[PDB]
Amino acid sequence: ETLNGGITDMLTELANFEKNVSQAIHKYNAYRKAASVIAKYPHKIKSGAEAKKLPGVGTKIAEKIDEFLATGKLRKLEKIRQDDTSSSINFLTRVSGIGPSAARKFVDEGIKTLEDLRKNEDKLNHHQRIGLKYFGDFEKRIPREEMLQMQDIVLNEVKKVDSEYIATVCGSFRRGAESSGDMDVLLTHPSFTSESTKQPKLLHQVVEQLQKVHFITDTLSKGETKFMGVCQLPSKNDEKEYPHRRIDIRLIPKDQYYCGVLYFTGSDIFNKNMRAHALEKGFTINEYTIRPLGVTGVAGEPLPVDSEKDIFDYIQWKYREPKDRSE
DNA sequence: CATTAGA
DNA sequence: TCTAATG
Ligand SMILES: [K+]
Ligand SMILES: [K+]
Repeated sequence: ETLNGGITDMLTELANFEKNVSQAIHKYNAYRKAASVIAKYPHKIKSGAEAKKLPGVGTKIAEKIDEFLATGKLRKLEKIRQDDTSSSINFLTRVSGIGPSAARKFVDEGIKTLEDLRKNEDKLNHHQRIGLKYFGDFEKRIPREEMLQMQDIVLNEVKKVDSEYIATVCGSFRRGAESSGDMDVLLTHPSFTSESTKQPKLLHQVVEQLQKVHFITDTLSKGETKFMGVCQLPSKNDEKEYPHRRIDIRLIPKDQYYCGVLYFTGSDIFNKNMRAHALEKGFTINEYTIRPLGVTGVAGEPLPVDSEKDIFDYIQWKYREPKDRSE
């Protein structure tokens, strides 16, 4: 957590690189397990050699460890850090809709900047054009104070369209968080569960509402169960307009709501932790259900859930307010 | 880890 | 169809 920290940081820097700038999925996967294992190790690694006794720790890596232990640096790391191409990749990647593959290609063509990207909108797809368009706004945090005004509008049209819907704004927002990155709305309907052959409209209806009123301004991607867009709080009585925000709305079989909701509410650790416990408590949890364990090794059969509580009950735990679902 | 765009 | 990008 801190005794092996530099090594873990150097290492991830190393990996992240192979992965993006190069297409070394392997080296990349290598750096990570190592970074991973060196991270658990209970003592201060004093040399490659010592490191080396580890699993995943090759001669290539141990070598890196000495140079880093020896001198507080690493050339390779220094060289990469300097590398204009590699840097360019790292950058274009911040555009929404540009992932490594497009970054490389773009650089290849000589588009290494925001401005480059502009001159060439034509070389970009709708998602990328949008991500381009709101490069700033998308990088900006979402103050809870706004999170509350957005949730508010959302639940209102939801309800307007059909009173039968149930929406929940998940994430750190739901767990308290002073600010968030984007909003995550989990949606559901009774008239939609596991079997009941969809109702694509179910999703459409609402997206259409939100738009109708200018809450939704763009569409990054609209499917029949997952809509990914951009929204904006009505810019008041002037002098202050609001930054464009990313929003994701997703349909869900009413019979799977609470688990999904449970889950997406995190935290990553609270989850993992609760989950680890359901195992002891003779269960299995995951994004959609909760199944009882059968001694033979495994088992099936989804227990029925009507609330975040059912799940709790089941593993015989203390209901934890989202607020304190931190870990 | 599953859903969407796209070519 | 595959492959990329998001979350
Ligand atoms: K080893
Ligand atoms: K990106």
